[PDB]
Amino acid sequence: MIDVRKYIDNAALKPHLSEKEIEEFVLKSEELGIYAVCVNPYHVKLASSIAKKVKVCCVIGFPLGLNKTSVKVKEAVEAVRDGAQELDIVWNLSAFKSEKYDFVVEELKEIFRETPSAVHKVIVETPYLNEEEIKKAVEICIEAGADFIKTSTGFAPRGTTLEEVRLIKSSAKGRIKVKASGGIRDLETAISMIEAGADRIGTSSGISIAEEFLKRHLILEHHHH
Amino acid sequence: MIDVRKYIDNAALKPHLSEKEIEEFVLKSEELGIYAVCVNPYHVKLASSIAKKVKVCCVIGFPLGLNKTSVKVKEAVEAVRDGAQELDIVWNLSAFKSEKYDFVVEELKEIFRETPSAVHKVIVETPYLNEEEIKKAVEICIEAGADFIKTSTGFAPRGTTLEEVRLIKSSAKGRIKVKASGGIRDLETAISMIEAGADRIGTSSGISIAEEFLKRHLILE
Repeated sequence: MIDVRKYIDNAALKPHLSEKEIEEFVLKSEELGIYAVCVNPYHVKLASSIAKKVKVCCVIGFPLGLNKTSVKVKEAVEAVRDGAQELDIVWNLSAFKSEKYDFVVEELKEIFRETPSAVHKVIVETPYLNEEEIKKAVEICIEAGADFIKTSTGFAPRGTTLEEVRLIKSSAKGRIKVKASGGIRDLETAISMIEAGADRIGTSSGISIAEEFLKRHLILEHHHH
Repeated sequence: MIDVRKYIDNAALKPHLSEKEIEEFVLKSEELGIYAVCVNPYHVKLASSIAKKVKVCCVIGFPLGLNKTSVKVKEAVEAVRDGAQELDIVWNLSAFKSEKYDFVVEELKEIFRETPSAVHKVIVETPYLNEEEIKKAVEICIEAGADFIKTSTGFAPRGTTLEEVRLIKSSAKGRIKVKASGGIRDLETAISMIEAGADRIGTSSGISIAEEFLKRHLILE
């Protein structure tokens, strides 16, 4: 009976989307009581102008995370100046893979300190990580002082798994929140991810999921009868 | 075959690639005589530090093109300083779709002017455009003064087709060059794309293609 809407970060990140489409996307989400909307930097100002109660989240160095630190910082800074309340920042996976852990932590710390007012979520790209790397990823995000660790950008051949979220939840030990995203297109999946540890859910199907929840809540029993 | 290596922009853009792999990629491409390597901003310094004859290309605002103009500018400038000789810039498709053509042209013009020493290629993302939008795309790239109009980006449900290349070439009518990319995995395809009008080939399988070219040459003669 989980109110999934409050966990949803509805994403409208497709490049072919018009500004009008972004506007109505933000409106529908607000109407459905969805917690937040995730958009690309170009759409931050627009989203914040339309949004009333819905939080405005902006993707930084998305989706590849291979922009220079200075560029990620500028993008993070400008995102907040355009009205961003939350930042889903893609870390530098190549540096991580090259074992430049300090560089990864410092890039995140620098981006965070230049944007103290926003909630910081670090996308670590779990579909490219094995168990050990995920444990390291968690320690990196915690050392960086992130509020959340986001599993995936969606730009991968595999969606996030329940195993991945369960592991992150266990490794975290309550010192960081978890955002499950990537391949989540329905209510049952969103619910399972939350039950597995997710504190927030990333999806581009937030409207459909929110409606399916509404339908079930209106029709099926579960209250006090 | 008409030496396809001179047309190849070998791309190494997956984020899971370590810096050791990027180095090996650039080295291998160099040994095979590939025209250029295409990398993300972070890898430009590394790529240029090992590249001898291969040209260094950097993707800007890649692959979504929805970054602010200001950041795309900074990214482009930083790329040049790191050693980039060519820049493959993703235009703002949202703005395009919203009919903000002037915005789109102006963003590109601005990026180009801050990096006058680099070859400028505009990725228009053809898999998200119909025939009419492709023709408008061509007129935008020409108006912006780009050297090449690039088809895909690689992150799309479909690659480029011979029909798209033929279309772009005829619409261009010698006013801009064409770089075909997206789904080009082998020599046969690379050759057909060039025959269709491609002046450059964007591919992540450049090593395989160049090797196939050498093998055919050495085995046939």
